[PDB]
Amino acid sequence: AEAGITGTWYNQLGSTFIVTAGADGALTGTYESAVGNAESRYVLTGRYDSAPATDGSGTALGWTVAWKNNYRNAHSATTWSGQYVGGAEARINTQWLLTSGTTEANAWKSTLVGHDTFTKVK
Amino acid sequence: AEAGITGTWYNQLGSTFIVTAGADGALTGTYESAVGNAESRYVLTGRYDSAPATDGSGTALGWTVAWKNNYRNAHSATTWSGQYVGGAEARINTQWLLTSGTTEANAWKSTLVGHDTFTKVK
Amino acid sequence: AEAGITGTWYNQLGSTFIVTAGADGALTGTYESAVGNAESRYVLTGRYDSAPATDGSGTALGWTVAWKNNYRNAHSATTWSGQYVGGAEARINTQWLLTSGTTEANAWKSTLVGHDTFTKVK
Amino acid sequence: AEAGITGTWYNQLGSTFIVTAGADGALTGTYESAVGNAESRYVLTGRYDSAPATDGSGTALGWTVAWKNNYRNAHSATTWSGQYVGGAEARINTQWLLTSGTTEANAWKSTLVGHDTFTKVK
Ligand SMILES: O=C(O)CCCC[C@@H]1SC[C@@H]2NC(=O)N[C@@H]21
Ligand SMILES: O=C(O)CCCC[C@@H]1SC[C@@H]2NC(=O)N[C@@H]21
Ligand SMILES: O=C(O)CCCC[C@@H]1SC[C@@H]2NC(=O)N[C@@H]21
Ligand SMILES: O=C(O)CCCC[C@@H]1SC[C@@H]2NC(=O)N[C@@H]21
Repeated sequence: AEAGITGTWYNQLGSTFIVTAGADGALTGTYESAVGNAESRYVLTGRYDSAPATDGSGTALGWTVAWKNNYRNAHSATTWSGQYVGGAEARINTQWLLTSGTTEANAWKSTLVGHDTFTKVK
Repeated sequence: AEAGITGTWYNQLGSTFIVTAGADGALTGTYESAVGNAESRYVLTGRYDSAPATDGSGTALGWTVAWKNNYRNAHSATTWSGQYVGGAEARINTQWLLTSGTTEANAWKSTLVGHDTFTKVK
Repeated sequence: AEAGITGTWYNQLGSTFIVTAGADGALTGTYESAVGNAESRYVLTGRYDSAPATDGSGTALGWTVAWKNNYRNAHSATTWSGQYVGGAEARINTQWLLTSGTTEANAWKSTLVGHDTFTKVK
Repeated sequence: AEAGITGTWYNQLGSTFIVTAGADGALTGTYESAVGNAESRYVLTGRYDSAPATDGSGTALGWTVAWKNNYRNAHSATTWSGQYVGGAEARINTQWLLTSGTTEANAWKSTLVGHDTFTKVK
């Protein structure tokens, strides 16, 4: 939790996310996707468990990125749900949902699901 | 987008979420779950597309809730990814990921997936 | 389980699925999608719990459809995971994963997730 | 497709799956889980695209396992949706949904989601 999360993280696609974990469970930062209809940095906000279990369990967390910034607007938003595992080789393992705004007829195909693993080393 | 999202919403489980959508894509509010290891209100933060398509597409959005408040700490976080559809009968259709902090051995079973539909009427 | 599952079911998109649940947990039948790159009937195969709990729990089941038949080949496959709830108003509630064959570069966006509810009445 | 899929595969949890891919898109075999409420082998059935794209795209496939055999009955079923990528280092990348039979009140938490990567080497 807290201290260990703040920083720059890289995932397997080459995306970068910089976050600051605040004392009372808030996560704020920017995300830069190495793939998709995206360019530059996007604002992200989220929450994490600031009083995790004192056993070897991970710290649960999640964040959202709406893919609109001053350069592009992909009319979609991605939410990452996962846990932070600290130690020598810290990582954040997540599963994500990317929903695009669609008309009612295409709603059935509006959401993509995947998984990303973030490390402090890339 | 914006104006239409702010308010109190209810989903099919009986949970309540009150949010304020700010001018530049931010969502802030509280969530009260009618089920699970939860009690009272939890803080939520998210993002939405503040410049959605002008055709009949929904507005993409997402938010996160870390299930820790002054009464309980379920060491888990839920992220809702979906879209807002306005009109006579406005609704927010979503899919969610609920991840619990686990030890590495139980990580494979750390995440639940489901779907919630929110209406302004309950 | 068994007897109660065999038949024709319809979901909210208007798709039809006809299945036969065999004595030892097998499900065989055809699926006709009302949406997507599909035409006519596709072969489906799956499994279900043929000795479900005797309390009011649902019967877990799942099936797969590869979207290739004599008319079309969408190079994708959908798997539905859910449970059968019997009674006056029987239904099968499911969540599904639709994966398309992609090149390694586009693998991150290869899978769609959604949910379908099947009834014996349409 | 076809020839390349038949065989024994191992995933990162240490589970084993042996399948035979038949000429017209059928997959039959057994699965042995290294984790969960499981013991020994379970029957699996599925489908795959037997006429995949001739570019470097993966072959889409999916299969289901109902966790009931002669030793145990976990009243749950798992469906794996993914694609087969052949070559020197062949693998099947998947995302899965594990649904447990529950009472209507607990249905919201009936499904787990995860991802498994299978190799011919373990
Ligand atoms: O195409 C879009 O809608 C915008 C870019 C989406 C990028 C995705 S979301 C999950 C995955 N992980 C990343 O770092 N990028 C992709
Ligand atoms: O059990 C927990 O970890 C805390 C409560 C979780 C409640 C869930 S998250 C999705 C679903 N929708 C709701 O409104 N509540 C449940
Ligand atoms: O587009 C394709 O790849 C083939 C058709 C896919 C139809 C989907 S799978 C889930 C959803 N439920 C249905 O009945 N049809 C759509
Ligand atoms: O606990 C159960 O219901 C039976 C065992 C479930 C094992 C799961 S399903 C996905 C994951 N991959 C595996 O090989 N095993 C676990």
